[PDB]
Amino acid sequence: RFLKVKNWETDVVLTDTLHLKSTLETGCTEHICMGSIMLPTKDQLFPLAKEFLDQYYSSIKRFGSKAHMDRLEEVNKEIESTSTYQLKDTELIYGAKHAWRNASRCVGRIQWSKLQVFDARDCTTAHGMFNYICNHVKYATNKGNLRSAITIFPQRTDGKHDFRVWNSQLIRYAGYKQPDGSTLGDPANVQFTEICIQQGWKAPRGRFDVLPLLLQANGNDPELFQIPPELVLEVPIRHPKFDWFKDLGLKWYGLPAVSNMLLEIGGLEFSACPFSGWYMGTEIGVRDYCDNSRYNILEEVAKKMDLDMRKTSSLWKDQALVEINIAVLYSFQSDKVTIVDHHSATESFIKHMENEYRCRGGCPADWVWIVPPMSGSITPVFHQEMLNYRLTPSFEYQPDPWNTHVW
Amino acid sequence: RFLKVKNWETDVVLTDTLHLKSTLETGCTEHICMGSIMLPVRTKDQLFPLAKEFLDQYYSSIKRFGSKAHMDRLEEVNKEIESTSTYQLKDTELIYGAKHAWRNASRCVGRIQWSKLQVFDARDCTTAHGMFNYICNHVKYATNKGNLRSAITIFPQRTDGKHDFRVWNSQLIRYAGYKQPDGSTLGDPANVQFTEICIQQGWKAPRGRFDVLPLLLQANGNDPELFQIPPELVLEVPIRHPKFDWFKDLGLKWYGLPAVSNMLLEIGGLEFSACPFSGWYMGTEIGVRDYCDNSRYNILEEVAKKMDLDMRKTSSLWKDQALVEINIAVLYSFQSDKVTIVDHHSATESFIKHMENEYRCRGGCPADWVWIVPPMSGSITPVFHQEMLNYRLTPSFEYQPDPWNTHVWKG
Ligand code: HEM
Ligand code: HEM
Ligand SMILES: Fc1cccc(CCCNCc2ccnc(-n3ccnc3)n2)c1
Ligand SMILES: Fc1cccc(CCCNCc2ccnc(-n3ccnc3)n2)c1
Ligand SMILES: C[C@H](O)[C@H](O)[C@H]1CNc2nc(N)[nH]c(=O)c2N1
Ligand SMILES: C[C@H](O)[C@H](O)[C@H]1CNc2nc(N)[nH]c(=O)c2N1
Ligand SMILES: [Zn+2]
Repeated sequence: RFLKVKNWETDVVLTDTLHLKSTLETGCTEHICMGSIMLPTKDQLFPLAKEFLDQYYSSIKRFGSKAHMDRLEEVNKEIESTSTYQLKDTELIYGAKHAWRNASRCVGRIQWSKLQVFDARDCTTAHGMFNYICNHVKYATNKGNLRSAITIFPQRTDGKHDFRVWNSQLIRYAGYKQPDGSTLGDPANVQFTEICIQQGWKAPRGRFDVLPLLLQANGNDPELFQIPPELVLEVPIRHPKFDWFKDLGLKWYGLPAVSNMLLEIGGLEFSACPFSGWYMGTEIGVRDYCDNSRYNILEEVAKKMDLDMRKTSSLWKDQALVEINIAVLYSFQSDKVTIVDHHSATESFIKHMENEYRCRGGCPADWVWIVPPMSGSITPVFHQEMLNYRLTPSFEYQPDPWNTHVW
Repeated sequence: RFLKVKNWETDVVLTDTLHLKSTLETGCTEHICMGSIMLPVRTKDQLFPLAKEFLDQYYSSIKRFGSKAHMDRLEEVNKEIESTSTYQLKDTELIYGAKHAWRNASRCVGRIQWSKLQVFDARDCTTAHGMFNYICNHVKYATNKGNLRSAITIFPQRTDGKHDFRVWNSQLIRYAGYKQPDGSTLGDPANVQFTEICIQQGWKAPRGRFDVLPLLLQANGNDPELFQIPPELVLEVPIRHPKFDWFKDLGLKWYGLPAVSNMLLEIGGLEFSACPFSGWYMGTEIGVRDYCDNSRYNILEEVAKKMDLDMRKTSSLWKDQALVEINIAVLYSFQSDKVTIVDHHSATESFIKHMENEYRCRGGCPADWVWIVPPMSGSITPVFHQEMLNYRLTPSFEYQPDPWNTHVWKG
């Protein structure tokens, strides 16, 4: 019931008690750990509401107060008659920040409390959704000095009138499969691209074509909009030593913005709730560029560096990997766009973990996702034991809309 | 209940039925995953189920299940337990046992090799001098002049837990660490505690950076005793770099034989508290962990200095840059001296092939992702992208408290 976590590099030991408030289930049992699986009513709703308001009022040191009880009273009256309820602005802001505080896979949470929340609960059409999105984009980008943000569309009601952004990120490159057999652009988005096309996009069939938003308001069929090109800040990728690197033709976008998740606050589900912060270098250099089923550029880069590609034991992949990643960080920094390296970012998260241990009594964390996908054991998080559990409010995954949407 | 795992790079889906035979706990619940936590005298009562269980598997594997030979063996072990309270394994069962414990070891990336394991039965051993002699033969046979061979040596099982055989070293071969009065450490910081024990026990420490430690051996519950492995039996490799000539001048070497001496082998309820096993190194255990952990030799600084990297800001990735070089140097040194070693690309690829095979033949392969994924270049190895189920099968290797915490001193 009172669990310990040890850092094997510093012997610091922390006691986790927050896990005792674990609301949701893990996937794991005593018989089987699922630690590495990517994805494992009026009655229901009032307890969720109560648990949330309870934390809310606790956080502002008004727990058990007249104002606390009146709010419970009030939400309760509202569910009873209306079968749902609405969050006070303040509660919505606290909900969103805590959804982020609680994301056990996010290395960037030392930042959790400076989230800028944009309430779009008055939005009613896709055209409004488009407008709210562009403002989020522009506000967050901030000419390269990026700032965290979330934009929250109306909550689910009867599930026939959902708001959804069909893109998985606000900004992503398209993907086109050739007769030639291979793939042009991002193989991650091949399917979504086809939906853009079957829904009418005029794709320019290039390697780095920013996708159009496919927006769905109030259960309606989704509609297409291009993001003002001038709002999509991009970085050309150069190397500070290899002059030939620029010839590889590589750019990435500055603004990482997840748009397919579902935000759950005290029982309510915001199914369109795009959020954004800023990149840790490896996300692009290691994952986007080098994943075999992504841009997969390792072999091309290794060749330019003239490494012995005959045998895996030369570590040519490893050499190239490092250079690619130096070139990402370098390019963002030169163009003055916010980026964090995996050393600095994992070290922040260790400071953050202790804070949270000390102030909250814990910090749910998923080691499989927090350890960077290169140089693992030389970042501190590698030596850090982590307990993973599910707290609410939370961001959750949800099925891709082309499987659910009744046309 | 079927369970599916997915590879996110290739889209292969596998189906695990094996986890259905899992008995031991994991440390997780529906409300907590302890997947990144390093760590989680037996009655008649418990013992027969565990024996029966094991012997049904043994007999299945040899296609003799339900044979007269199967029945009689149950019969025999049965009587033996309630009369002597324990029992003795046949040779073939001990072998099968040892093999399966490796096969079941979810944190071992080397398991494609599980069926080629040389088992040495030291169950007739009775003294520490006998243990030393057994261990020497193991080192020499496994080393095989650099052409390394997997092996394990099995000392007698626990009885009342007052008579245990233990190897006090955590590995048969490892380097001394010496904390200095100024606060620094000479040699391997990981072994400072054990080193002090050895000194206290009578070892004259040379006090250099790469001093092979004396074996410290306990037989039959007795206080343990110091022996030096004959240096001629200890294969070592000097570390140099194919292109950097200043690399040799760092003074690095490592030993060739990775040999775990501190674990507990459980087979049909029997506990073998001394059971050193050895394979061959994946390059990263040395290049990444031993050399580059901050809590170990911690050489990144000095290596990056010599490559004259920009060390003023971590976003140079000078750490990552030195790290590749060191690992290249290790793989190159070993290969050049014809001492067996495997790089992490090659090791993880073989492991994926093993794991698929296991699903097809055995209906599963328990695997610990946190441990299987290498500690550099995680995502450019195919294991990163592999979903794994982790669960505990017997026979298995278990952890056990360090013997100096538990041993009753005789005097
Ligand atoms: C401030 C800079 C931020 C950094 C450096 C950062 C870093 C990361 C990283 C590296 C991951 C793993 C994602 C991957 O490998 O695809 C991640 C996941 C995540 N982050 Fe962040 N993050 C930041 C901001 C935010 C914000 C503003 C939110 C929400 C308001 C958020 C919520 C999450 C969630 C929910 C995940 C898990 C996503 C999933 O399961 O696919 N993060 N973060
Ligand atoms: C044949 C060559 C082998 C290779 C390349 C290999 C590779 C590895 C590696 C890299 C680890 C993680 C090491 C660490 O980080 O401490 C490991 C762990 C392990 N291996 Fe092997 N292994 C081999 C042979 C064996 C053998 C012969 C056995 C037993 C018969 C074995 C049983 C284990 C066990 C039980 C662990 C887990 C150790 C722990 O929990 O501390 N391996 N193996
Ligand atoms: F194919 C998949 C199915 C489900 C999850 C997956 C991994 C999530 C990848 N997206 C996470 C992501 C992407 C960009 N940016 C962020 N981000 C930005 C700030 N914090 C997180 N996060 C792949
Ligand atoms: F400080 C610690 C406490 C508990 C475990 C730890 C790491 C396990 C290190 N031993 C694993 C190891 C070492 C050498 N060789 C092998 N090996 C050989 C074959 N299979 C594994 N394994 C550190
Ligand atoms: C199978 C495994 O769960 C999967 O590859 C995970 C591993 N760790 C990860 N870690 C991060 N940060 N992001 C990811 O997408 C993944 N993928
Ligand atoms: C806390 C964490 O579990 C610990 O650092 C683990 C992580 N993965 C590992 N993986 C291997 N192979 N060996 C290790 O010692 C560790 N250490
Ligand atoms: Zn688990």
